[PDB]
Amino acid sequence: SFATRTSLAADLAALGLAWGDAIMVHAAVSRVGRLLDGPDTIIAALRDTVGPGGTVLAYADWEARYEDLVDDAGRVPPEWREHVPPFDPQRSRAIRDNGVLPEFLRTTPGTLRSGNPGASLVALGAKAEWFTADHPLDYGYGEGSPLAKLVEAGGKVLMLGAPLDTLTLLHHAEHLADIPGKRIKRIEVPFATPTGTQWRMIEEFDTGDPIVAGLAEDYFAGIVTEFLASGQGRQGLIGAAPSVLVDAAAITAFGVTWLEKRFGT
Amino acid sequence: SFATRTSLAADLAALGLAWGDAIMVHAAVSRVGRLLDGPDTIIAALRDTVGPGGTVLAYADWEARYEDLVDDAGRVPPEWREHVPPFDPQRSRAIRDNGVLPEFLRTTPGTLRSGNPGASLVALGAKAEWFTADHPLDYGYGEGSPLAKLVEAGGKVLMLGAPLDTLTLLHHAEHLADIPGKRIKRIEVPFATPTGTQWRMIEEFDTGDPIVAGLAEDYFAGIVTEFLASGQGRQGLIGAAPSVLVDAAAITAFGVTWLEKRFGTP
Ligand SMILES: CC(C)(COP(=O)(O)OP(=O)(O)OC[C@H]1O[C@@H](n2cnc3c(N)ncnc32)[C@H](O)[C@@H]1OP(=O)(O)O)[C@@H](O)C(=O)NCCC(=O)NCCS
Ligand SMILES: CC(C)(COP(=O)(O)OP(=O)(O)OC[C@H]1O[C@@H](n2cnc3c(N)ncnc32)[C@H](O)[C@@H]1OP(=O)(O)O)[C@@H](O)C(=O)NCCC(=O)NCCS
Ligand SMILES: NC[C@@H]1O[C@H](O[C@H]2[C@@H](O)[C@H](O[C@@H]3[C@@H](O)[C@H](N)C[C@H](N)[C@H]3O[C@H]3O[C@H](CN)[C@@H](O)[C@H](O)[C@H]3N)O[C@@H]2CO)[C@H](N)[C@@H](O)[C@@H]1O
Ligand SMILES: NC[C@@H]1O[C@H](O[C@H]2[C@@H](O)[C@H](O[C@@H]3[C@@H](O)[C@H](N)C[C@H](N)[C@H]3O[C@H]3O[C@H](CN)[C@@H](O)[C@H](O)[C@H]3N)O[C@@H]2CO)[C@H](N)[C@@H](O)[C@@H]1O
Repeated sequence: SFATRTSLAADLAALGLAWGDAIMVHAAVSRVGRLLDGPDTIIAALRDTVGPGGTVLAYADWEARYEDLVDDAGRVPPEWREHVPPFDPQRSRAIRDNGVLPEFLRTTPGTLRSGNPGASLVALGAKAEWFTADHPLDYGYGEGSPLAKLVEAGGKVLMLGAPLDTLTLLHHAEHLADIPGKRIKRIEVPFATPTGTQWRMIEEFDTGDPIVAGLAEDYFAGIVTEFLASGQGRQGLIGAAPSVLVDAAAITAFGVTWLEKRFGT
Repeated sequence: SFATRTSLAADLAALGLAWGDAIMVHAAVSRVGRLLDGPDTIIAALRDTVGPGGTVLAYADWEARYEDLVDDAGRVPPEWREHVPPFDPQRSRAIRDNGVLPEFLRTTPGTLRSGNPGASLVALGAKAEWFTADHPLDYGYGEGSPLAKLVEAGGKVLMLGAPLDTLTLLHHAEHLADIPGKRIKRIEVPFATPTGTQWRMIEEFDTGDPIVAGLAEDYFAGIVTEFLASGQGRQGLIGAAPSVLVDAAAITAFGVTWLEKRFGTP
């Protein structure tokens, strides 16, 4: 009853994961079953399937609970400024909400982490250095982001037992969509620097809620569901977890058209 | 209401943690309260209290589920041998049973991890290399082990909200105790090599149960309780967690004498 890196790789190949793919994974490890090496079995299986020319990616985000202390302009009060732990791409943990896997991937020797804290991705493999390079600090889900590079690279996204609304790539569709009423987030971010802490104001479309009013919180799952229903994407089991595999460029264009059809002109 | 690295260091100083100390920590991080930097707040506070001359240590162990497959001699079935992930001191996770802190410390840049998988410790600070170097693979809780070095260096053990029965150092007292009937655990451990997996049999006194028959599972808690009752050690709050701080040499000698009184003949 032990799932192994060999058995999971066979499940991944049957689902459609291909040699040389850049694969981004959102996993609910508790639904995969008994794993011989725990969550690292999934990372090893993904690397075995894509090979040294492929890349394994996950959404890291940043564990930064100082967000509760900020005012309405997103500023940290001066009495708290020197206590907020600054962002270090090599030492800052991945956010706990994303699950154990993004942190397990981040601490795998050889994995790189991009510089935009809230929008940061981890990448391990051939194009990891390119995926994590030059992440724009403002609107880090847009044109120069790792998510845009995932579309650029013809990559794929694997929902490994995770609820479909956790597909981070659809925030990149939210960014691109020509629709009105886009919600905006502004927050002060501390950055670790060799000379001390450097504060910077960050502006981006708010990803803590749907980009526009009139949408349910988990509305991403409805887009993925309709994307599967249109005959695109693949569904199957990875271990014991019902999983979904989608093409990054196709789902992004679907999401952009989905938003621009319902909202705006 | 956010526990911070400055506030936790103040709690640690009030408990007795001193500049330059080598401190081994057993933590129940959920009891510390709301932390501004999560579990890393505790690690940063410990480093701030001991300073650059001090060292922060935790019991890492090893997350290795293949023990369920072993036969009656502790041997791995041949059809499973090449599938068991081998031990890598830099890549093998800390065991999940020990809590989030040992894994967070292990993955902090600057931390080293010793080579005995089941008994491995992590160390961060001045003596991290000395604490984790040349960990004997057999009887990895005895002579020349990181636990013996913690005693050698006059280090301390911090129970940060953790149950007193998780004090790993008392396994070093179990090893040293001159008592009969000591149970021995022997199991196959895979070691990572460039050429594949290298299997080795590991022999040690069994630390999954009391060293001798007739003892309760949490009997370590009884030793610390009696150790505190004798007027030794310090008690206090670290954040919101009731904590205990003890001298590594004192608790070890207390534990050895405790076992040699109940069991063993002069
Ligand atoms: C939130 C979410 C992760 C919860 O699902 P989950 O399976 O319960 O959480 P995890 O993915 O961390 O998997 C937990 C399993 O991993 C294993 N695990 C967790 N920590 C472990 C550790 N230190 N050591 C070994 N194994 C561990 C365990 O098997 C655990 O199962 P258990 O708690 O039942 O014993 C999932 O619903 C989800 O949304 N995933 C997508 C995340 C994402 O990418 N989000 C983007 C922003 S929304
Ligand atoms: C078993 C034991 C760890 C359980 O105590 P615990 O506090 O509930 O578990 P942890 O120490 O891992 O800390 C949990 C807290 O850490 C935080 N945490 C856990 N994972 C986190 C993550 N990825 N990111 C940020 N914070 C995290 C959370 O605050 C979590 O609280 P929550 O799970 O209620 O939300 C504790 O009782 C114990 O025995 N500690 C000593 C273990 C030891 O060293 N044993 C050696 C021989 S037995
Ligand atoms: N949900 C209501 C809103 O939540 C905000 O905080 C939210 C925010 O920190 C964080 O949101 C994070 C963002 O950061 C990150 N950049 C992308 C990520 N997908 C998103 O995640 C959130 O949206 C997903 C749906 N795609 C959900 O699956 C997920 O459970 C949820 N945490 O989770 C918190 C709660 O979801 C604010 N508190 C406030 O704007 C309002 O309360
Ligand atoms: N206790 C009963 C026995 O437990 C064994 O497994 C045990 C073993 O793998 C493992 O034991 C681990 C050892 O590894 C490790 N080298 C030191 C560590 N202190 C110890 O931990 C154990 O003993 C502590 C008390 N010091 C307890 O606080 C802790 O809850 C317990 N997990 O946890 C399991 C539960 O203790 C066997 N299943 C079987 O021989 C029998 O059931």
